[PDB]
Amino acid sequence: SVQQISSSGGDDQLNNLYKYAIQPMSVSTSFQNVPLLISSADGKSKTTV
Amino acid sequence: TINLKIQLSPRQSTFILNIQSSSPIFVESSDNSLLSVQQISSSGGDDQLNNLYKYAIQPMSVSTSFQNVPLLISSADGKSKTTV
Amino acid sequence: SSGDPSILQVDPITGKATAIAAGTTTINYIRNPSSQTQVVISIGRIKVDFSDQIINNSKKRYEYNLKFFTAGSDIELSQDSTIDQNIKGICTIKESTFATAFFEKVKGKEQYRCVVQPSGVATSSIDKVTLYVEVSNAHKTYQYDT
Amino acid sequence: FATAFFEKVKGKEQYRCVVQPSGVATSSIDKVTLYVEVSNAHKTYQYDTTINLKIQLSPRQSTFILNIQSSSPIFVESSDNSLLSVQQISSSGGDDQLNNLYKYAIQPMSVSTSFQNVPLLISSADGKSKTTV
Repeated sequence: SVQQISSSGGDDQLNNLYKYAIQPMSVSTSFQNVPLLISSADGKSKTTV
Repeated sequence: TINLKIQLSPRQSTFILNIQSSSPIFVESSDNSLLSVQQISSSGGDDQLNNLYKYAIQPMSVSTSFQNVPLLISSADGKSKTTV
Repeated sequence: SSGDPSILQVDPITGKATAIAAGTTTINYIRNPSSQTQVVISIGRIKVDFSDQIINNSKKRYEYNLKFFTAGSDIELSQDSTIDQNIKGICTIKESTFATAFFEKVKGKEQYRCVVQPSGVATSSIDKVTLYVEVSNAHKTYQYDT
Repeated sequence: FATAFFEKVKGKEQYRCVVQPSGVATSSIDKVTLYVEVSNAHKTYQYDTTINLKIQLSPRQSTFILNIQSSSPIFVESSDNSLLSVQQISSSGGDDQLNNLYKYAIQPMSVSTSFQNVPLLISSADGKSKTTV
């Protein structure tokens, strides 16, 4: 599970700081090395976590 | 004793740059004949408690379209420098 | 000796040879037991290797490894310590002032690289950080780029 | 393209320029202007003058692309047009042209006839610079 966190404090927004919560979709199923993806909105710059 | 991108248009001719810092921030245009830059005075104390510096950014004439003119930004320390 | 001194001139004593022309020839050991090696002279490709580097910090150097290949056959050149491939080159950034670059030979090898160093933090006015690389021989009798 | 120096011939009132080149002359050198000053040992006068002076192909790789860089036009030929095809690649992208980079496709004239060490020729349009591949 992946969700964007809404920065309701303006101080976070002035830092240009995007935030995402990252979770297991069930607490009954252990897993390893699943790739989270990250991309810029022009489709160019990318990273895998 | 001594002390030691943005876009604008004919529908949106002003932008507001917000910047957070625990120390004073200078903001400049490299060209003050195509561009206008002014600090906004935060008359509400709520803005001041957020350490939030504010600058209005404008075209110097509505007859002269331009592109990619560098706004400069820097701390009073002189090293935390940025370009927009 | 050389089988063709106009393709490949050699010192009869200290074995040092210089690649003069593109072609194929031999170097021969005249003393008994006598011997030979064929030699072939050809750059026609560059590869840059990224090695998982992305330009996210101005207080880092981004150091990108070069590999060089023949004309027509795309065979990588011998990275051996009895050779100097005599490769000069120029690395720069194009379209963007966000970084500078240079060309570097890894001291004590036939291994070569680009080094890139940023000027600031990326504004959303930057479309690309276009790397450019030339390579040439010591005399510039040719150039090749990417 | 060259360096020069002044020399007095050891044991005579005979004097010379000696010139020594740095490289091969490119098609970008109209002249090699020699300059000569002479004076007495005290320089109570000076007087001077200026005077002019491999590729491999296979059933998995039947085309090679030869790139060549030059500030002047380049002819490229096979010594044998019955074993080999040679064609200039037209650079329809603009960025290619700014690099002075000539491109030639190089191919076997048939996929039924193996061959070895056929000389491709390369020359500058002034006929001075030549190379063989």
